Amino acid sequence: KGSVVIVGRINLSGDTAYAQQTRGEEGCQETSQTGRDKNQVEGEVQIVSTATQTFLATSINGVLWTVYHGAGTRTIASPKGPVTQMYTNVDKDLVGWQAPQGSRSLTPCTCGSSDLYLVTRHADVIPVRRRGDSRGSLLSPRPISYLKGSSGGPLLCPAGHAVGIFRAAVCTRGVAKAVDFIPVESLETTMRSP
Ligand SMILES: C=C[C@@H]1C[C@]1(NC(=O)[C@@H]1C[C@@H](Oc2ncc(OC)c3ccc(Cl)cc23)CN1C(=O)[C@@H](NC(=O)OC(C)(C)C)C(C)(C)C)C(=O)NS(=O)(=O)C1CC1
Ligand SMILES: [Zn+2]
Repeated sequence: KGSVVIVGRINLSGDTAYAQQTRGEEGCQETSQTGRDKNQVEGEVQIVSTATQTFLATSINGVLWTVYHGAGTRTIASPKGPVTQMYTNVDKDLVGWQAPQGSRSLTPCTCGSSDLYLVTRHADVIPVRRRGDSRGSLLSPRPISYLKGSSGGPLLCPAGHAVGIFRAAVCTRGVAKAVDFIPVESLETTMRSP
């Protein structure tokens, strides 16, 4: 198992949502085997990779969360060496490490908002109608190809709180009609329990 490596970040703190790439696909492999990543971290959302796949990770409650079908059991690279996971729920498809220094956590939502926004690896923010605990409809249906590489990113309410973590797409003939996410309350349950 190599280490998960941060190769970029998305910021959600300004008047503008943007991505910024931090590591080429050559420093990634090196960082991955040694698990030592000296690069400074910033942002609420990290763009991360394993050997051939890239996806997202989201900071909430001082934990950097992502999807299990992404990270696996893997450590994540840090300035001090490889970081072992603090939380791992396979049934939930959930992984988390302690948030790296410089990673600002999103606050978990308490609004009850039904209007949501998905953040893509492209710092695109996409309108979503919450239809259940862990589902939301896309106002604009997008092709599946469009959403690939964005799992582990946040679903946000209109006040920019975290409602949950994008996990799977509900897809019909190559089109994404809706999204399934891990509710932010399941993250909190995961945090409280041995
Ligand atoms: C289009 C972009 C979507 C968000 C995306 N995620 C996916 O591809 C997910 C992965 C897999 O689901 C799950 N795996 C493991 C689990 O635990 C170990 C799960 C435990 C509970 C549940 Cl919910 C799902 C789980 C299948 N899947 C689908 O989305 C599938 N959809 C799906 O399963 O939808 C339903 C849930 C509605 C059936 C399908 C392939 C058919 C779209 C992604 O981008 N990943 S990635 O490319 O970044 C690269 C790894 C990081
Ligand atoms: Zn909210």
